[PDB]
Amino acid sequence: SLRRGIYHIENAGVPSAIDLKDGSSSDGTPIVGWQFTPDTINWHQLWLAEPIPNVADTFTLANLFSGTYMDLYNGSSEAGTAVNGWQGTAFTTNPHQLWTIKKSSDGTSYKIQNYGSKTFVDLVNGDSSDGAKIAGWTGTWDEGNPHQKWYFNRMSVSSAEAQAAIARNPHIHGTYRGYILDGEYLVLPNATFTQIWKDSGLPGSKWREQIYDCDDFAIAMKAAVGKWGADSWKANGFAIFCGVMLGVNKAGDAAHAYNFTLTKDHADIVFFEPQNGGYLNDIGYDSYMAFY
Amino acid sequence: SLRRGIYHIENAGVPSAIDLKDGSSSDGTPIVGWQFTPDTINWHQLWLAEPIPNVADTFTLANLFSGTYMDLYNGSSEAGTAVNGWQGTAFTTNPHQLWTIKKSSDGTSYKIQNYGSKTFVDLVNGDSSDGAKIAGWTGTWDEGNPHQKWYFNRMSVSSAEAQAAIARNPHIHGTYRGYILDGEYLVLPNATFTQIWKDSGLPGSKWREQIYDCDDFAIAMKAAVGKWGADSWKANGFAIFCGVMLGVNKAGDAAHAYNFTLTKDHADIVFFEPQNGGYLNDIGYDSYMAFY
Ligand SMILES: C[C@@H]1O[C@@H](O[C@@H]2[C@@H](O[C@H]3O[C@H](CO)[C@H](O)[C@H](O)[C@H]3O)[C@@H](O)[C@@H](CO)O[C@@H]2O)[C@@H](O)[C@H](O)[C@@H]1O
Ligand SMILES: C[C@@H]1O[C@@H](O[C@@H]2[C@@H](O[C@H]3O[C@H](CO)[C@H](O)[C@H](O)[C@H]3O)[C@@H](O)[C@@H](CO)O[C@@H]2O)[C@@H](O)[C@H](O)[C@@H]1O
Ligand SMILES: C[C@@H]1O[C@@H](O[C@@H]2[C@@H](O[C@H]3O[C@H](CO)[C@H](O)[C@H](O)[C@H]3O)[C@@H](O)[C@@H](CO)O[C@@H]2O)[C@@H](O)[C@H](O)[C@@H]1O
Ligand SMILES: C[C@@H]1O[C@@H](O[C@@H]2[C@@H](O[C@H]3O[C@H](CO)[C@H](O)[C@H](O)[C@H]3O)[C@@H](O)[C@@H](CO)O[C@@H]2O)[C@@H](O)[C@H](O)[C@@H]1O
Ligand SMILES: C[C@@H]1O[C@@H](O[C@@H]2[C@@H](O[C@H]3O[C@H](CO)[C@H](O)[C@H](O)[C@H]3O)[C@@H](O)[C@@H](CO)O[C@H]2O)[C@@H](O)[C@H](O)[C@@H]1O
Ligand SMILES: C[C@@H]1O[C@@H](O[C@@H]2[C@@H](O[C@H]3O[C@H](CO)[C@H](O)[C@H](O)[C@H]3O)[C@@H](O)[C@@H](CO)O[C@H]2O)[C@@H](O)[C@H](O)[C@@H]1O
Ligand SMILES: *[C@@H](C(=O)O)[C@H](O)C(=O)N[C@@H](CC(C)C)C(=O)NCCCCNC(N)=[NH2+]
Ligand SMILES: *[C@@H](C(=O)O)[C@H](O)C(=O)N[C@@H](CC(C)C)C(=O)NCCCCNC(N)=[NH2+]
Ligand SMILES: [Ca+2]
Ligand SMILES: [Ca+2]
Ligand SMILES: [Ca+2]
Ligand SMILES: [Ca+2]
Ligand SMILES: [Ca+2]
Ligand SMILES: [Ca+2]
Ligand code: NA
Ligand code: NA
Repeated sequence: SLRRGIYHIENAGVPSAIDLKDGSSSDGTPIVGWQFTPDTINWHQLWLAEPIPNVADTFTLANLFSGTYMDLYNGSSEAGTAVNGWQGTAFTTNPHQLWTIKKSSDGTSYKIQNYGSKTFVDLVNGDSSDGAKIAGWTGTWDEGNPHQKWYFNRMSVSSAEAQAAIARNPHIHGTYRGYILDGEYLVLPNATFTQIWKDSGLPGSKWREQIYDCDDFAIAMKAAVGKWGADSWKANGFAIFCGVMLGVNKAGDAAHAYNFTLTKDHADIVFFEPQNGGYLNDIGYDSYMAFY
Repeated sequence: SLRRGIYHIENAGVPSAIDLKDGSSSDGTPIVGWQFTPDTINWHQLWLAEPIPNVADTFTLANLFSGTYMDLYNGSSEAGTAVNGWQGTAFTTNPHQLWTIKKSSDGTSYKIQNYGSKTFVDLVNGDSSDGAKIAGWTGTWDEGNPHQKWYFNRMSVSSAEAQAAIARNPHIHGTYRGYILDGEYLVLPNATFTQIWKDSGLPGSKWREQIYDCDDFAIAMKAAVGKWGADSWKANGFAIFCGVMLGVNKAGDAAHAYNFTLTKDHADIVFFEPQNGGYLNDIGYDSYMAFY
C-alpha cells in the first residue's frame, strides 16, 4: 500500500507532474499537468498523502504549498470532470476529496481513483504541454492506458527511515543516542539546504569561543530550516529534515557540533558544516548524540 | 580562590558597581563607580575573570560588553593612578592588566591588587556618586578600608553548576541524559529571558502539527538566545544560559519540548514554555533529555 508521505506525482507516459496551478489556495483552482526539474523543490507539485482510518488504500491529497485538497468537482462520475484544489481537512468524510491509490498493472505506477465516483485521475489525451487538463475519467484498475498511470515519487522519510539511514553510517560512536522530534520529514535537495543556510545569515557569522561556536552554528541552522518550513508551506502534518549532531574524534580529545541531511536516495546521511556550507561523507567525528 | 566566571563587582561601603564608562571600547575609557539595578543586566558593569595559569589568584578582567580589559595606566604604583579599559587578551603577560584578587579581612568581600604595581583598586573617597573615579592606590591586604573592598557577585554558572541544578529538580525522568555544549554561562534574569522571547517573534508564531510544533518553538528560543548573546557582548569565552528539554508526562502517553533557565540563586532550574512565555516550577513533564 502507498505509505503516508509527500510525493511528486509524475505521469507514466509523458514527464508531466500533477501541479496545482500557480499554487493557488482558491477553491476551484485547476490541477494540471506541468513539466518539472529533478533535484529541486517543485513548489506547486508536492502532495501529502494522509491515509484514512479503516478505509483501505484510501487517502486525502493535500497540496503542500497551498494546504488545499485534490477535489473531484461535485463528485461527478462523468468523464472530463474537473480535478481542482479545494478547501478541506486531512481526515474528511467528503468523497470528493478521498482517493483510493493502488498499483497499476505495471506494478510500479499507481492509479488514483475517486472514492465516491470510482473514476480515475486522467491526464487528458496524454497531453504533455504545461497546463494540460487533469480530469476524472472512466477506466479500469487493470488496463495499460498511460493517461491514468502515475508514478508516486516519494520526497519524505518517516522517522524510522531517517533512523535507518543514520544507523548504517560508518561514523557513529558507540555511545550514540538519537532523539526524534517529528514523524514525517521532507528531504531537501542540497541546493535548497544550501539556500536556507545562505539566507540564514550564518555564512557571515564569525566563530567566537563559547559565545558563537560550533553548537551555536548547528542549532541556528536547524532553527533556520524550521522557520523556513513554516514560512514556506501551508499544509500541516510533516516537518523538514535537518539534524544536529554532537561528535567526538577518533583520539577522544576533540568534539564538534554540526548538522546532517539525507542523500537523494534517502538511504544514507551526509554531514554539513554550518560554519562553511560544506557537505562531507566524513566530517572527522563520530556522532554521540543527534536530534532531528 | 575566586572562580572563573562573570561578576558584578560592588563596593563594600556604598552601592556603587565597577562600571566601564558608557561601555566604550576606546583605550583609556575610565572605569568608575556607578549605581545599579538588582535583577537586571547592568550592561556596562559585568566582568569576566579569567584565571592565569601558574599565577596564583591572578586574573584578567574583561568587560563583557566592550571586550576590553581593566588596565592600570602605565602600571604606576602612584596613588590616584587611572584604572581604565584598554585593549588586551585573556592570558596576557602585560602586568597592567593582571589582578590578584583575594578575600579581604571581612572574609566575604575581596581586594583587587595590580600584579605589577601591588597597589589596590580604590573607589576614591568612597564617593557614591555616578561616575566617581576608581584608581590604583596604596593599601594593605588586611586593613578594613571599604574604599578598597569589593563584593564579587557571581552572575554565571559553570556547566557543572548547571548540571547540579538540574539534578536536584523533582521532574527528571529516570532515563534522563544531558548534553553540555559550553563551559561558563551568563544566567539571565527572567525579565531579560522574556525580552529575548518577545523580540524573537515567537509570541506571534502559530502552533502547527509537526511543521511548527513544540520542538520548533523550543529550538527557536534557544537559537534566539544564542544570537542575542553574540550580538550583545564583545567579550569571548562564555555562553548565555538557555536549555532545551524533551519530557514525558506521568502516564507515559504524551511528550513535550520546552526550555529551561535557572533561579536567581543559581541553585535550581525553572521551566519556560516558549509557546506562551510562562515560567513554571512544574510543566507537567519529566525531562528525558536536555541540551544547554
Ligand atoms: C455535498 C456537499 O458536500 C460539501 O460541499 C462540497 C465541497 O466541500 C468542501 O468545500 C466546502 C466549501 O465549498 C466545505 O468547506 C466542505 O467542508 C469541503 O469538504 C467541495 O467538495 C465541492 C466541490 O467538489 O463540492 C461540494 O460543494 C458540503 O459542504 C455541502 O454542504 C454538501 O454536503
Ligand atoms: C488512444 C485511446 O486511449 C484510450 O482511451 C483514452 C481514454 O481512456 C479511458 O476512457 C475511455 C473512454 O473514453 C475508456 O473508459 C478507457 O477504458 C479509459 O481508460 C481517456 O484516457 C482519454 C482522456 O485522456 O484519452 C483516450 O481516449 C483507449 O481506450 C482508446 O481505445 C484509445 O486507444
Ligand atoms: C610597557 C609597554 O607595555 C605595552 O603597552 C602597554 C599597553 O598595553 C596594551 O595596549 C597596547 C596598545 O596601546 C597593546 O595592544 C598591548 O598588547 C596591550 O597589552 C597598556 O597597558 C598601556 C596603558 O596602561 O600601557 C602600555 O602602553 C606594550 O604594548 C608596549 O610595547 C610596552 O612594552
Ligand atoms: C578616611 C580615611 O580612610 C583611610 O584613607 C583612605 C585611603 O586609604 C589608603 O591610602 C592611604 C594613603 O592615602 C593608606 O595607604 C591606607 O592604608 C590605604 O588604605 C584611600 O582609600 C583614599 C582614597 O579613596 O581615601 C582615604 O584617604 C585611612 O587610612 C585614613 O587614615 C582615613 O581614616
Ligand atoms: C514558485 C515558482 O516555481 C516555478 O514556476 C512554477 C512552475 O514550476 C514548474 O514548472 C517550471 C516551468 O514553468 C519548472 O519546470 C519548475 O521546475 C516546475 O516546478 C509551475 O508550478 C507553474 C504552474 O503552477 O507555476 C509556476 O509558478 C519557477 O519557474 C518560478 O520562478 C517560481 O520559483
Ligand atoms: C545601556 C544603558 O544602560 C543604562 O545606562 C547606563 C548606566 O547603567 C547603570 O546606571 C543606570 C543609571 O544611570 C542604572 O542604575 C542601571 O541599572 C545601571 O546598569 C551606566 O552604566 C552608565 C555609565 O557607563 O552608562 C549608561 O549607558 C540605562 O539607563 C540605559 O537606558 C541603557 O539601557
Ligand atoms: C566546537 C567548535 O566550535 O569547534 C566547540 O569546540 C565545542 O563546543 N566543542 C565541545 C563539544 C560540542 C558541543 C559537541 C567540546 O569539545 N566539549 C568538551 C567535551 C564534551 C563533549 N564530548 C563528549 N563525548 N561528551
Ligand atoms: C509537542 C507539542 O507540540 O505539544 C509535540 O506533540 C511533539 O513533538 N511531541 C513529541 C515529543 C517531543 C519532541 C519531546 C512526541 O510526543 N513524540 C512521541 C514519542 C517520542 C517521545 N517520547 C519518548 N520518551 N521518547
Ligand atoms: Ca478503449
Ligand atoms: Ca514534533
Ligand atoms: Ca556556544
Ligand atoms: Ca591611615
Ligand atoms: Ca561550545
Ligand atoms: Ca517539528
Ligand atoms: Na564561515
Ligand atoms: Na503563543
